[PDB]
Amino acid sequence: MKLKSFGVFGNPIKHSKSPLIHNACFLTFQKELRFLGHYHPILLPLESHIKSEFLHLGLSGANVTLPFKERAFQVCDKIKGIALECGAVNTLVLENDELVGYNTDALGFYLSLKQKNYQNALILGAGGSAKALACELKKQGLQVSVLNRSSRGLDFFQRLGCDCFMEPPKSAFDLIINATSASLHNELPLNKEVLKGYFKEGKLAYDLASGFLTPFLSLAKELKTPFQDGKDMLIYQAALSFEKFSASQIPYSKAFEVMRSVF
Ligand SMILES: O=C(O)C1=C[C@@H](O)[C@@H](O)[C@H](O)C1
Repeated sequence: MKLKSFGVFGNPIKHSKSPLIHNACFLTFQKELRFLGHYHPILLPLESHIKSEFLHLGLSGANVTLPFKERAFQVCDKIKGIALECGAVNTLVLENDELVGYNTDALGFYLSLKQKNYQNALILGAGGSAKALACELKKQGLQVSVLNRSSRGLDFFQRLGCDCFMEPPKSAFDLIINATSASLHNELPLNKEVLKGYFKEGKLAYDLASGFLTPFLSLAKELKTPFQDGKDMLIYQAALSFEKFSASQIPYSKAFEVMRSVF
């Protein structure tokens, strides 16, 4: 019984449903994998260092949550897969003593979306989530607009062909995505009257927070606009992460089955 250590770095961190669904899968596939994984939440001080901490804890793999996803992309030894276009890393694997960075948010988000027929999207936020979601939605051929408070990640989104606005675009969007940290603060990501304008005219309000009904989602619910929280995304990207942690031994669709059940 070789033991292998995993975790999720975040700040804040201990509401994470991730250790439960990953340890479920580490328990289930012990025999295929030929080790027992264990997965813990990890409070990472803002002023620490993801790579150094990873090496010091002896981890075989990690997930990375806000606000460290852009930092993870910068400090990895090597970036593979769609991560390269996301400028954000949410999955870390030790491969050949090199810290390798993946992004499973993009495809995780893709798989959570039950409908295809959205023309355009407004993304709120500019962290690693917004970055992966913009990259995924452009890929699908939506028009993507991005609105942050201030000047953050301008160049990244510009270079994808996103329209980066200063003020709220006066325009209808099918898909309104909250990828800010606002729900965490129990806050709306935008002035309320503005958001209501988007909601009266949009097709789906989408919040990355999972579990609790956020101010953003509850206002969409109040206006009767269809809404979706981050639960389905969370299960998909975890499954996809797990496929990485398994060094491609266990395909994400098998992980997803155990994970969705347990959740
Ligand atoms: O709440 C969590 O544990 C996570 C949320 C997302 O940011 C994911 O990208 C991350 O892998 C895990």
